[PDB]
Amino acid sequence: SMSVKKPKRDDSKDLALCSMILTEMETHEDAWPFLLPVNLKLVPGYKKVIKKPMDFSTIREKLSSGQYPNLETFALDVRLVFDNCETFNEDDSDIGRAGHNMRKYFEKKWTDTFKV
Ligand SMILES: CC(=O)c1cc(-c2ccccn2)c2cc(N3CCOCC3)ccn12
Repeated sequence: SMSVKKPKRDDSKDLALCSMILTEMETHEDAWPFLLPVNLKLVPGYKKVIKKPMDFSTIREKLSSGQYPNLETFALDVRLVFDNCETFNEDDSDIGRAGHNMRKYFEKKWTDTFKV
């Protein structure tokens, strides 16, 4: 509360650590469905069904331009890429499998870096 804080966490490396994490996502073999915005002209249903499209290049533009105020906001956009993927793709498809694989990959790094 007012004049009563928890001990200050060093948050000065978070930008760099999120960039590193995102670079590891971008270069994974199964990232290809997520690297660019889905082409809303070319994919029927996407625009109406997916209320908040998201992708790695958009995440990278946001991060590099100071648009995440904190860690939580960066991890919300990352998860949204996979939440979207699940909403739109069957689990038993190449892209649905990529999505599951990339979330797992993300969450491990996310825990190793900021939890453990
Ligand atoms: C993320 C997602 O749902 C997605 C990502 C792709 C994609 C990204 C890069 C290159 C090729 N495909 C894609 C492609 C889709 N289609 C391919 C063309 O036929 C219509 C469906 C449907 C959904 N998607």
